[PDB]
Amino acid sequence: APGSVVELLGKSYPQDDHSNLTRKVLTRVGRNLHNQQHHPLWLIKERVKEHFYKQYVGRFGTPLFSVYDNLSPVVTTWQNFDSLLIPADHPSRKKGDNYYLNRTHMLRAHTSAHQWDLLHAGLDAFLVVGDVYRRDQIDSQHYPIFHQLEAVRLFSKHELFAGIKDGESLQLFEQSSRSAHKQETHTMEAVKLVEFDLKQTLTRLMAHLFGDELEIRWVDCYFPFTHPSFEMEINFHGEWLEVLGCGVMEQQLVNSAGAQDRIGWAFGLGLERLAMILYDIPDIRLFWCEDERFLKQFCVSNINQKVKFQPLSKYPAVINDISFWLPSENYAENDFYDLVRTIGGDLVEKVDLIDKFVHPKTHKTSHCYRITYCHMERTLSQREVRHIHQALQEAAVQLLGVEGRF
Ligand SMILES: N[C@@H](Cc1ccccc1)C(=O)O
Repeated sequence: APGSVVELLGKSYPQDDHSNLTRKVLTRVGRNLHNQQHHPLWLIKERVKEHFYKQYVGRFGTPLFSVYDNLSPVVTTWQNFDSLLIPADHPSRKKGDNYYLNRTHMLRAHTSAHQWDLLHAGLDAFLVVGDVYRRDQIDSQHYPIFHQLEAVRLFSKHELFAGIKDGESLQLFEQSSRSAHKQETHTMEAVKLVEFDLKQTLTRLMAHLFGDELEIRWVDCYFPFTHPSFEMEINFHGEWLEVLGCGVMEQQLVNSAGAQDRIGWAFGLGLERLAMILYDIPDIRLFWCEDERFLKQFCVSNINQKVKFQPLSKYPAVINDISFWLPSENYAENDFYDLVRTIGGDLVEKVDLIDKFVHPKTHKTSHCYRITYCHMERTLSQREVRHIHQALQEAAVQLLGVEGRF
């Protein structure tokens, strides 16, 4: 029966109460833009690889980062969440925000879903590069599929302290208390040196990519799988924008994988955000077009070329509002955004939820959304926008159970 199973790459996934993949999102699996020669996301991947191969120093010799850029994005919820100490009630698990094949399997929402497995295989240094998947809003800075680069680097005790003359007393581990600055089983000596290595390598990487005009800052933050943790923000177009999260790996995670004689750092870089800043790319949909006007601008002889995408003129937009009554107590905005992606695809530039109200006589909730139809590569005709918008109205009633207003 329709809707009972999803098949992907030869495997079958029975559908249940968690299942929420759209056909549209599934058609993106395997595209692997980060492996497409000359693609801007591939360019960033290659430049990061070169950084660690040529410009990262280790006191015992540079670790050698093995690179995994072709792992299937289908993961278990154990890989994506439990292995990273993400609590069962954590909002990052909500059905509204993740593409679940079912209660047990999902499309990975982050490349951190592979940390535990690669640590458990015994690696001390690795990169993971891949497409990741999240349910989210529609605008020029958000897409249901994007790409991350994960890095993990572990140190042994004498490796971390190798530059210290009287360092035989120094330890990685102790039994004390957790503070804002360190985990309960880490010494402050070890945390300071791991943090220094992590921030130094990331600063050097960004300085190479952007030059020394770059304005960056570190923001103290929280993740369940690192502590202390930071985000790096870059000041771009007058605002501070996060480009990566990182930190000192939680020792329970590292110990659980079998590396109890190691302390580590890890980071996760958003490739599209970096590429949009670095290359003057104004809209995330451009990564997904095959327009030779776009792809030819990144075919460079040296991966370190300072290319500046020259954008096309903006084409005219058609703006249409759409309003409906929500079903009785079963609806997420992201269900509508998924349907917009399904029907309108890359014709849709942005969707804003403008108005919401409750009607007293019926107790129903009305939403009104504003849809900006504007294509990156061509002028949309009024007629074709009308036909797409009509299809959207009809699909919302049929599939989401809404009752149309206008
Ligand atoms: N996985 C985190 C980023 C991260 C990776 C590794 C360590 C810390 C943070 C994210 O997707 O936002």
